[PDB]
Amino acid sequence: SHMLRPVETPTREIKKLDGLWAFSLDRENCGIDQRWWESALQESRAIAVPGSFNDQFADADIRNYAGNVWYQREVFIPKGWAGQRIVLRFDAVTHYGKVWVNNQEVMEHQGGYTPFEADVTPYVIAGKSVRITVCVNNELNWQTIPPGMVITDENGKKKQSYFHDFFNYAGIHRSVMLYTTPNTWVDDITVVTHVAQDCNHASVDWQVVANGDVSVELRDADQQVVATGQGTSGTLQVVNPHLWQPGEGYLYELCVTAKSQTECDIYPLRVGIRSVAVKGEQFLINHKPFYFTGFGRHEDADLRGKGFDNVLMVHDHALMDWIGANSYRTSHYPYAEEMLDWADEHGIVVIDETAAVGFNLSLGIGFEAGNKPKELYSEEAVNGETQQAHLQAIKELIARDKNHPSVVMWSIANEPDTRPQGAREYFAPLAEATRKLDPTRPITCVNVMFCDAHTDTISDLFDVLCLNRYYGWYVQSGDLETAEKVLEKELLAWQEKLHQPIIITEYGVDTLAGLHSMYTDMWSEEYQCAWLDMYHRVFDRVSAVVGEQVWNFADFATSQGILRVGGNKKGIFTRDRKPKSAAFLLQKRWTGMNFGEKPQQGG
Amino acid sequence: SHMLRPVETPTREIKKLDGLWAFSLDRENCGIDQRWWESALQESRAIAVPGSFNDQFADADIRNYAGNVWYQREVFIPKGWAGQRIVLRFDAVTHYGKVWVNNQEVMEHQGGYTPFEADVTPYVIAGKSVRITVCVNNELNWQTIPPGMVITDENGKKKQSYFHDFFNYAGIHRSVMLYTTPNTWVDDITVVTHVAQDCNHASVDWQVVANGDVSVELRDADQQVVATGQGTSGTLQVVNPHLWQPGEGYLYELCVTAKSQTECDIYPLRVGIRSVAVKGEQFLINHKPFYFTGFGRHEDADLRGKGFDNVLMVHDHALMDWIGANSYRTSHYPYAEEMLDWADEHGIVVIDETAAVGFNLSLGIGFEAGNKPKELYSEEAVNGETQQAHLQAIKELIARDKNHPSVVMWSIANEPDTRPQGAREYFAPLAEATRKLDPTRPITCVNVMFCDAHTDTISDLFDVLCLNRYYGWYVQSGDLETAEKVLEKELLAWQEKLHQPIIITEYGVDTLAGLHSMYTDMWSEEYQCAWLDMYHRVFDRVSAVVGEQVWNFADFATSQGILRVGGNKKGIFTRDRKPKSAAFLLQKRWTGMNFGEKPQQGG
Ligand SMILES: COc1cccc(NC(=S)N(CCO)Cc2cc3cc(C)c(C)cc3[nH]c2=O)c1
Ligand SMILES: COc1cccc(NC(=S)N(CCO)Cc2cc3cc(C)c(C)cc3[nH]c2=O)c1
Repeated sequence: SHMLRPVETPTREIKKLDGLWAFSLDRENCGIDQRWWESALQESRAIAVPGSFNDQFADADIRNYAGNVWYQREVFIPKGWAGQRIVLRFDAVTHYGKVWVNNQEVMEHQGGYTPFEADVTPYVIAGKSVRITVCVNNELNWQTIPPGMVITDENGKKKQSYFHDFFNYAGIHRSVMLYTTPNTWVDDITVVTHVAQDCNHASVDWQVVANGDVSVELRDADQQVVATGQGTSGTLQVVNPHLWQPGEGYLYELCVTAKSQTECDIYPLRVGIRSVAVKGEQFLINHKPFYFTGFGRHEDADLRGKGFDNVLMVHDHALMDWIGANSYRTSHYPYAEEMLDWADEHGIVVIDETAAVGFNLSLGIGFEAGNKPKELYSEEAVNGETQQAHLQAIKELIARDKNHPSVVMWSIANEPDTRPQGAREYFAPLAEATRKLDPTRPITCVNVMFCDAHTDTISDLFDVLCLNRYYGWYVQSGDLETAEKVLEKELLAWQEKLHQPIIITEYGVDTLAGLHSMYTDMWSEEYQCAWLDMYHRVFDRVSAVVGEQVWNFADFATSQGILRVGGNKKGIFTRDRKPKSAAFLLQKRWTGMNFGEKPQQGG
Repeated sequence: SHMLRPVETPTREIKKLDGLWAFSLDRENCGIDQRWWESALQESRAIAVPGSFNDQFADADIRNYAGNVWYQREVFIPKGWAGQRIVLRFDAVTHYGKVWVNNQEVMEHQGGYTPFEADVTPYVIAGKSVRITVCVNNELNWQTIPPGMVITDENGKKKQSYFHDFFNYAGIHRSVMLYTTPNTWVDDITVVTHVAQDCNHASVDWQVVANGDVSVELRDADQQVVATGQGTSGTLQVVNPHLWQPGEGYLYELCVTAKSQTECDIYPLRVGIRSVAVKGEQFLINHKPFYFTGFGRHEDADLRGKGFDNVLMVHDHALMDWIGANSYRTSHYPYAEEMLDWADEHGIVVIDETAAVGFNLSLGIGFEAGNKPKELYSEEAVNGETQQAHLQAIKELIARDKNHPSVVMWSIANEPDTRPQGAREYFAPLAEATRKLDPTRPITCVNVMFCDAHTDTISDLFDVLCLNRYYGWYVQSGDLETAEKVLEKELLAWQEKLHQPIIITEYGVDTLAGLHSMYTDMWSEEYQCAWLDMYHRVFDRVSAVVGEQVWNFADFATSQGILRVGGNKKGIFTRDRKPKSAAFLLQKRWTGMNFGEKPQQGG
């Protein structure tokens, strides 16, 4: 369906993020049968929203729980909301939600990183209290967007396994809200900026609408009406403009009016005049040779999970700004939109990514019981549904982020195994369909190191080359000397194979803060520094390398294992954001360069 | 008396350092009355020598023990030792030892950092076993060289307090040995190298001798006899030579022969042709403008105490060599001679220091019960004995180290309070007497920051200016900005006051390895780096500054207190010798310079 980011004019919101809700586990899965949502959850306790449920209670049994949990809370609908449109919206519900307003089932959602909403006017009465009950599921299976497998034990209980690193946080991770609309209402919008050698340029509106006529007006930074359009379906305004750029990120505001003889609906959609596409081995934003810096990130932090948080947000960006990141990627799931609004506002370049992670079964590291399906693409394991579920996941992200100028690229998935058979048959359609959803931006699929330049059957189908590489770490462990060869050899081997522009979307080594070594070896701070030094030395000797993003901005939490010391320790910063000695090395390189500019194959 | 470093030709040793001795505490102090040394200590256990007794057992009760402890062990005297001179030697016994060979009291010593020996021939029989019993005392009082105070509690037990930082380790910290001499024997030697504008030069022998005639011969590096002298009392040989220098440290060997008609005694005394003295604001070794780098060190390490250790020794020097130290100081006590032999051999410059530390009562940091004597120099507190005990401590160090070329300076004490009254009356005699013991080297007394350039009543009496300064740390805590002013202001204020050459013998900040901060504040690694940066920026803007030695090479152990987090954390390295991020900053500065060379008031 249609997603529009709420803002506040002929519409206003009660955020329900007001944190404390009633909470409970349903270890018997008797909750739907016993119709829990008709009265107050019993045996509950306070929980905060937004945040993951897992770590709020310091309890392993809750942390590793799998199945359904219940959220409940009450809330007076504002008196002024008349006969108006009342709309309940969740920015995310991690993995799956079902919603009961008093007794009315109003909503259902699968996907954990994108919004869903419903018109609730008929079971609500403005000026009165209404119960809100949410049922939340955190289970993953094969047609799910990260896939996974729930093993039920003989003894009654579930237990989740899956194929990615990062830990399976679940819950209401983002803002909920009740919001208000006129019965005339904008409900969809799309916008495209074309650029021309940097002198002048044009933007297209298209806009689905609740019944009404659209006056479309584009405003200055200073609110001077410099673009006007008529029509409820389409326009193009060719004004000679001020562009969205990386150092600075200028933005226009396109108000959107939908009219009836009774009503009016007014919408400001921030807009960045920017063009994105690839030319040969170059990446082009406003027809310029960019160079990417920054990291893969996660939504992870002590206590809250992947739960959204303003302070955290403000601090991390301060940190990225300081250290010279111009860009980052939404590692392995759609992030809360606020990050993107900030990126636009601040001109930060974003490779936007779907939750399609862990399609891979070789990854890995198993001393344990094998199964585990034999064929990756099978009706058993990655199947028809799964391509369809996956398709739907790509719609939504694009539905949400097409209008965010900061997004210069889409990412279809991260590290799928492309050595098994259906791997090109699975990936070709979605690659086509992606561009049929948005042809304004290039599209990639992020590449695991064992589908290497001679074995990977999928890369031509995409526009840019996104590599995750560990050459001294998982292989050649500890050996910078031979690691540098393999890496360059393999970067050159990609350059000729595909003659595409190359970005390393993951390069990094586990490092324990405070571990220091005169022998400069694995897990030491010094080693991280030497290893990043080297990867760097090597992108300076390759023309096709136009992007660099460090494995992890900060240490995050993982599934429990032998290869993870209390989590992934590959952060430049610790989880509480204290900088490892490598923050200061990246500091120099990233602020020493010219903005958006590769070195002189040296410096 | 006379000290000569054993080496092995007409003399040979059984080191008795063979570690495991029998050990016990004497909590009743009934040990001498009950004549423990007549039979095997009872209720004993194995202990290793050399090492401190305190930490070998992981026991707090033994670690904090005060009083007498007993060492005992047996050892066959070598058959070949005939009617020869048999000589028992201890390189150190920390604080005080008394020694019983079977029942014969052979020895007594107060001082913990210098050798003492005795002729044991008459109570020993070559080819047989003999008991060795040592009584060791670790108590400090006012006439002791570090001074201190033992409070006996009402309940029966002692408890030591004292006035220095470093922890009161005690025990047999260095090699013991039985050694052999002919009845003709060299027993004393002294040597002085004069240098002349770098073309040619002369060395004086003087030598006390067991009865016999001395042939004195100086050899090449390659054992070619290039200097010869006759006389059992004095010579000078003027040969045109190859000098002892800091980068490289060349050495000659002067054999020493003492003759009888029955016997011959042969002694090689390594000799470095080098001149040391001050000229104006310059420090001169072989008439050159030196610049000092390196640290204050301690004899401290996990498990062993201040006990000597070859591996430790080899590793630390590797570390100093790597990081650019050309020099160091024997912080607050005479070190094991092996360090000095190594320094000569490797050309490393050494400010040699006595155990005279803690003369100061203002230092400090007391929330607790005051007393504590009112007048520092009094018959109560630092008194006539104390100047005499102190005098004796200076003899011995000079007795031991006069022949070590690596020692370019003597240090009389460290951080005494010179604001109370007797402070110039106490210090003037020893300053005079020092030069009457060795006029070949300059002499200093190390200066605490609160006897500052306007208040310190003692500095003219010495040759070089040795300052310990903490300007952002103990005062101006955390404030590099104002700390830099005070420091420079106070360095200039010294330069004019005395127009002597200045060395900072202590500059450093407590730093926890692994503590990282974006705010670059106290106890963080980054702070240490900024603070050392700054002290440095400031010696580059002062002409009189010709020496820099970092507070601590590595973290050491201290007395328990509120200001010490498991010890002094001011090491560039942790106690297990892992480098803090500041090892790499000092690295650059120390190897970036020209050898022995201050920068161009810049670089
Ligand atoms: C199931 O969730 C978990 C749990 C714990 C660890 C991981 N590891 C992950 S995601 N990575 C991917 C790094 O981008 C490490 C990894 C690399 C790897 C490389 C090669 C060349 C081979 C042959 C096998 C490999 N196996 C691996 O596991 C995943
Ligand atoms: C008794 O054994 C201990 C136990 C614990 C700590 C110490 N501290 C020592 S030796 N230092 C000397 C540093 O070279 C720190 C120290 C500095 C200081 C400076 C000023 C200006 C004043 C007024 C008072 C001060 N007091 C101090 O204690 C000694």
